[PDB]
Amino acid sequence: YTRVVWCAVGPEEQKKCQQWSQQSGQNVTCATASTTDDCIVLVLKGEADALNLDGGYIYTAGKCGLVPVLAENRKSSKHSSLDCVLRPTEGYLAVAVVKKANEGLTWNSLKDKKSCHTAVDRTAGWNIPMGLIVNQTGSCAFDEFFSQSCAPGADPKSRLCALCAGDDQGLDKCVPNSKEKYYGYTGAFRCLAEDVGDVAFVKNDTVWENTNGESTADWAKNLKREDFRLLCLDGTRKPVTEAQSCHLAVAPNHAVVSRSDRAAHVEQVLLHQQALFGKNGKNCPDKFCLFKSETKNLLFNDNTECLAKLGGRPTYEEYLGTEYVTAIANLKKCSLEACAF
Ligand SMILES: *[C@@H]1O[C@H](CO)[C@@H](O[C@@H]2O[C@H](CO)[C@@H](O[C@H]3O[C@H](CO)[C@@H](O[C@@H]4O[C@H](CO)[C@@H](O[C@H]5O[C@H](CO)[C@@H](O[C@@H]6O[C@H](CO)[C@@H](O)[C@H](O)[C@@H]6O)[C@H](O)[C@@H]5O)[C@H](O)[C@@H]4O)[C@H](O)[C@@H]3O)[C@H](O)[C@H]2NC(C)=O)[C@H](O)[C@H]1NC(C)=O
Ligand SMILES: *[C@@H]1O[C@H](CO)[C@@H](O[C@@H]2O[C@H](CO)[C@@H](O[C@@H]3O[C@H](CO[C@@H]4O[C@H](CO)[C@@H](O)[C@H](O)[C@@H]4O)[C@@H](O[C@H]4O[C@H](CO)[C@@H](O)[C@H](O)[C@@H]4O)[C@H](O)[C@@H]3O)[C@H](O)[C@H]2NC(C)=O)[C@H](O)[C@H]1NC(C)=O
Ligand SMILES: *[C@@H]1O[C@H](CO)[C@@H](O[C@@H]2O[C@H](CO)[C@@H](O)[C@H](O)[C@H]2NC(C)=O)[C@H](O)[C@H]1NC(C)=O
Ligand SMILES: O[C@@H]1[C@@H](O)[C@@H](O)CO[C@H]1O
Ligand SMILES: [Fe+3]
Ligand SMILES: [Zn+2]
Ligand SMILES: [Zn+2]
Repeated sequence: YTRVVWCAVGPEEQKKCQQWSQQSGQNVTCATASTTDDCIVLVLKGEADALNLDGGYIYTAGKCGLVPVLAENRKSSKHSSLDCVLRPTEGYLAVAVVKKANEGLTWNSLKDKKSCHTAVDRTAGWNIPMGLIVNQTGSCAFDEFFSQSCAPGADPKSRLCALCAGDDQGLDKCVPNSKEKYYGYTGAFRCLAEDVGDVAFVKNDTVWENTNGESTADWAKNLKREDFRLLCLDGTRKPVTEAQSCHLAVAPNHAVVSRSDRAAHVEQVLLHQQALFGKNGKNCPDKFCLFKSETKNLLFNDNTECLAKLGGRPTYEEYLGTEYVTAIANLKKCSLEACAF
């Protein structure tokens, strides 16, 4: 009843969900699916209540009647007078990142190069960069733009999956969950850091969080920001310190979605769950932290200060905004109004 079922994507999010479930005394329970779309279907059927989603999937879920409930808010210099839960969200910066040693690679010579995307259908990893490449290219042939990529969620036998590595045994190649070595903000950057790809479409925070000793993970231990460059749309290249003036787009924060008939209930539970296990919660550093998972962004991004109320009670188009929504529309013409499932 006042029990919420969360949908975890893949086995590592299951493992974090089961922990959260245990420490909450069954106030949150867990459902598991191999992909985000399956978790969305699980929520449509009423077999799960909520999951946190990237803007790209919020567009999918929203066509199917699902609604945003609460948004991730990270810590910010401006707007300091308001508390985190009531503070508006600033959204994040979609950037294209390259190795500095790879001289003369600019936005204008990205053709025939190797790319790393977070996952098909995500905002910074797919919709923004491919939306732009399609428009500039006046072609829908976005599968022939890069010579080879890792784009979790594309056909495993296509060039869009050629660069993906699967799990520790080489199984699940290209699956859009964390079992894939290069899934997600972190996998995509690792894909660039280890020189699999020439460019990685992630967000601004990903570079800061995985360089200059912020990670301690074996692949990122020795990464230095100076060794990276952002690609801007004017053909230029800039230090990772200038993301404010060299980004592809500002993306709407990931948000928790539920069925609208469940949203009031999912919201109450969550505000109390984060009072217990959020950034300053009664039981976080000591027993369990919702917003931690050693740089793996499981269920929530590791940099979430808190989950924020929305205000304006926005629909999914108001939440994502008219700019982003016409971009996904025009890109989706390539691949007719209805739920996908
Ligand atoms: C790309 O992503 C990266 C990574 O996410 C992001 O970098 C992070 O940004 C955070 C801030 O936005 C970083 O700061 C946090 O961590 C520092 C650790 O050093 C902490 O130290 C202080 O914290 C206090 C309390 O919040 C700050 O006090 C605030 O109040 C003062 C009042 O005077 C304000 O100061 C003013 O601010 C403006 C605007 O910047 C400035 O121009 C004025 O000159 C004036 O000084 C301001 O409100 C203060 O925040 C204090 O200032 C210190 O920061 C904090 O806890 C702080 O929150 C975080 O460390 C970064 N991550 C990493 C790993 O480096 C980039 O911002 C992002 N870039 C873009 C373009 O998006
Ligand atoms: C790839 O290419 C496609 C195709 O061009 C791009 O899609 C276009 O994006 C345009 C920009 O978002 C979009 O333009 C239209 O802009 C008008 C005006 O925008 C205004 O902003 C004002 C702020 O000062 C605000 O006050 C206004 O209210 C308004 O939002 C929008 O409104 C018009 O449409 C009405 C419909 O009847 C009309 O009556 C009114 O007079 C306005 O003309 C409109 O919503 C729209 O955003 C344009 O529509 C898109 N074009 C097509 C063919 O669909 C993608 O963005 C590119 N992709 C990427 C990733 O960049
Ligand atoms: C599980 O949920 C219950 C219900 O919200 C929580 O216990 C409630 O605590 C509040 C006051 O803190 C009471 O007003 C409710 O009556 C209690 N509910 C009932 C009927 O038991 C409990 O705190 C939650 N447990 C955890 C760890 O999150
Ligand atoms: O992605 C949009 C964009 O307007 C951003 O600046 C804030 O979040 C959303 O509204
Ligand atoms: Fe995202
Ligand atoms: Zn901008
Ligand atoms: Zn509205």
